[PDB]
Amino acid sequence: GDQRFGDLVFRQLAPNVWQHTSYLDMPGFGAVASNGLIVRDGGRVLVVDTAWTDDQTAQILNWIKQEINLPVALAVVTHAHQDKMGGMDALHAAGIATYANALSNQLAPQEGMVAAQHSLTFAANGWVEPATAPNFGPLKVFYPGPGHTSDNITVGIDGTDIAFGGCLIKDSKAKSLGNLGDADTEHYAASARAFGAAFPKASMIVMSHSAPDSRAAITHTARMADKLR
Ligand SMILES: Cn1c(=O)cc(CP(=O)(O)O)c2ccc(C3CC3)cc21
Ligand SMILES: Cn1c(=O)cc(CP(=O)(O)O)c2ccc(C3CC3)cc21
Ligand SMILES: [Zn+2]
Ligand SMILES: [Zn+2]
Repeated sequence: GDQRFGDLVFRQLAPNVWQHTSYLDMPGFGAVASNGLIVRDGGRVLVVDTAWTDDQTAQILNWIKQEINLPVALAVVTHAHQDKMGGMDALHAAGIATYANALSNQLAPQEGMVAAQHSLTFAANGWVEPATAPNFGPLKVFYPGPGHTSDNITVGIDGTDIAFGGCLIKDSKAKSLGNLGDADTEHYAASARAFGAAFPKASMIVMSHSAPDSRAAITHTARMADKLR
């Protein structure tokens, strides 16, 4: 069920997992949805991605207060664009520890974003260096290589069938790869397939801008990227 809470929408995906959705008008595009995640890990909550704005991100924290009423231990942001990083100051005002790809933090200022407090680094095969992601509990963080951006990262939730490609993965009906502006058309297809191979148990693929999809979103994305090589 899609729970309306001020101008945002919350949908439960699993017993301990919810999707947050926020909207931003843009001319030529309409009121664009952006999704992130909320995970309960025992007596704390973990957030993946801000909303577009501080006010929206403050409303996510208000929804967590009312519907979960446990402290938010940390948030991880999946790339340095407004839809996933626009509410960083709201997280910092709430005393929430914040994490992003080192490259996301490096890009933040030129992208008009506020950097996270902590930088994630990755091994050669894409898995997060554990020292950089302390206390992440069931959040598994994977850098698939460059795609929608150079810095895009992905998350799976241990003990669920859920993984989140952020803006790397398009829905199975999408007509294009969308934002080519900061994209890596050469490496995109390999990056999409690497996400799939990182999270083989994830039957539910949470989309950046639409409803959850099947792993057909991953194949469709890879095939669309194969055309741009
Ligand atoms: C026009 N437009 C932007 O300038 C920025 C975004 C956010 P991202 O680049 O992270 O997808 C964005 C996201 C989705 C859409 C959809 C209506 C096509 C447009 C968007
Ligand atoms: C046409 N179009 C889409 O269908 C989907 C998106 C969002 P994403 O890059 O995450 O797929 C999208 C994002 C940005 C743009 C921007 C150039 C303004 C177009 C887009
Ligand atoms: Zn983006
Ligand atoms: Zn996007």
